[PDB]
Amino acid sequence: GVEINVKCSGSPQCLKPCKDAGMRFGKCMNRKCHCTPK
Repeated sequence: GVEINVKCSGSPQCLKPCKDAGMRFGKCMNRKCHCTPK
């Protein structure tokens, strides 16, 4: 987690694998899924 390189296309597509990964909420930033850690 903590900014994974997957290259997003929007914040709802980041959400789905970042929340399965183990992070909290999702939020794309600079074409990269950034997420909030614990």
